[PDB]
Amino acid sequence: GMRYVIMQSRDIRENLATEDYLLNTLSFEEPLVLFYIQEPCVILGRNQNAYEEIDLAYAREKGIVITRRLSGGGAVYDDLGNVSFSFVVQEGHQAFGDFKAFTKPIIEALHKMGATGAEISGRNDLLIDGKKFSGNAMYTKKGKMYTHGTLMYDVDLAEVQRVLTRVTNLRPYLDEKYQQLTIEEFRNRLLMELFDVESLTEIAEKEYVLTKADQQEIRKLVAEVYGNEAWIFGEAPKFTIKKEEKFKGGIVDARLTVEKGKIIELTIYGDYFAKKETTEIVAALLGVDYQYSSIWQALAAFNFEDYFVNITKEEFVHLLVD
Ligand SMILES: O=C(O)CCCC[C@@H]1CCSS1
Ligand SMILES: [Cl-]
Repeated sequence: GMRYVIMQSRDIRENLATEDYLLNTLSFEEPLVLFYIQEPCVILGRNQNAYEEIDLAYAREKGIVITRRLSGGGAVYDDLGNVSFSFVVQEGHQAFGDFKAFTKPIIEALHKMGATGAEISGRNDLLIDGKKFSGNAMYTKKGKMYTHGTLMYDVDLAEVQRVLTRVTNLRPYLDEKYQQLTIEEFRNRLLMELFDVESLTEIAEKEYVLTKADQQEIRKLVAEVYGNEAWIFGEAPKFTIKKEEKFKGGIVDARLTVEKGKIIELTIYGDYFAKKETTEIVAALLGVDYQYSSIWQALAAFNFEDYFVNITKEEFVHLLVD
């Protein structure tokens, strides 16, 4: 039943908007697989601090496009040596955070293309010979989700390290016949492995082609979100207290203003994954007494599996107040 979309743009902002738009107009009838390629860019996780993750002056110098995605996780640098994939599907009860199930077909395709021993590790990365060639993230909204990931074929690894504040390319591990492909050919071969065919003509009717009504709405998302300075960089947090810890589920970085024993301002940054927006947690804490019992009580009704995957409510409250 799956369909596919090959994005034509080389702009990360248009490609993310396309994914956003396709998730928001998905039918249960057909899940999608998306493939997209873009020019030098950095993509921030949903709750990351732009100013701490990127060397902005260097990105500015080199014309590296900065944006922010809807999924959690960390910062990624992409260039024309990367292809990104996305599985857009109806969310089953167990599905969110199950990177093993969602990356299985990519691993199997890569194994078939000669990259044997490729495996999932650190929960959301794909490794080969102990080295990361892919990071993955998930987003869900209203029972629909995507899992999207990078595949480093011929990324400039030096540039990755320079613009962000063990990794590897796939090319050396693939069979000889796949070792001198264009990034487009690499993408197309992956696609063919996923649908278990020899040529694209065997699945041309499974392509979904973006209409002009689609393109118009995507254009609006780029203006309002993915190219929007307010969305990308966010407002400066007002704070005198910073609490940062690494948990099983990633880093949480909390910035607080406390006055007369009450929380007046709170900003939460991190690279955790989440089904729901962190803004709801912040809204519940504003004006609350800055003490464990009062903070816990304010968050009593929240299911923390929804807000911070693999970080407990107790951990979070202790972070805020210890
Ligand atoms: O590994 C992480 O922590 C984040 C990975 C995010 C992958 C996204 C793919 C399409 S845009 S960036
Ligand atoms: Cl909980």
